[PDB]
Amino acid sequence: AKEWGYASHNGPDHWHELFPNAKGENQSPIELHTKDIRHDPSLQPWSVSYDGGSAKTILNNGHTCRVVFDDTYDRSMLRGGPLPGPYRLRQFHLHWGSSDDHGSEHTVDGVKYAAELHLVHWNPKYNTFKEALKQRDGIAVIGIFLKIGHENGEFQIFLDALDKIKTKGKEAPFTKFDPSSLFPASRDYWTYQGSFTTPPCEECIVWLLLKEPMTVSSDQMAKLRSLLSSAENEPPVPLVSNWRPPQPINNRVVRASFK
Ligand SMILES: [Zn+2]
Repeated sequence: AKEWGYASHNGPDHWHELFPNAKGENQSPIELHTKDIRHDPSLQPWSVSYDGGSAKTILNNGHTCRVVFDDTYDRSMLRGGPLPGPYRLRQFHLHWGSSDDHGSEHTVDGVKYAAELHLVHWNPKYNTFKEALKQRDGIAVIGIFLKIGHENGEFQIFLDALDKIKTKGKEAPFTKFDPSSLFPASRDYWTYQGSFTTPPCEECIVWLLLKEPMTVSSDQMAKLRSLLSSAENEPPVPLVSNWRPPQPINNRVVRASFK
């Protein structure tokens, strides 16, 4: 089906075989280089108005842990930034690596973080999420890096639910959670246009990658990387990494919202 993964056999180098978008010219993630980035004084701040009550479920689909929100109407919204209008929060998920010294998808001046949080939104202008996938700005993602430090209390609440989704196919209720609670102090961001870092890798994403990383504990990162990609009874298989290697920037330009 959508069969894919991050192993050498089913991994990123092979995704284009079944998912031809993977080989596109506007793929993500990318390496950011500050020598190649300027402050764009025209970039506006962004804001969110999330309803914690819009949270619905948490699930393990075999290649990440995802929280899903009610996006049947304009409930939890993201606005401003380089966006043409308000976008609906649909879900958030994470990428991680096998140890703390890597795991992020994007990198900044060569630096890699322990993980990357992606909050996925879409533009109601396009009617549905599925149709939004066919527009270069259909989806808007808030990318947040995760760095090692002190335990994050807000992140802990999320981690406390992982026990319910240890294996692939597991899905459990997850309500009353405002993921804005995870955001760092600064709303400073970089932006550029790219794709999903997972198949089918549609080129429909406006990236709002935050300058400041959220901090979590090494211990929390261990919990995050304790999930399995196998189902309740099978041969336990660890899901220890799910980050995609950097793709060609081509002629795209990343912009900074901050001086
Ligand atoms: Zn992602």
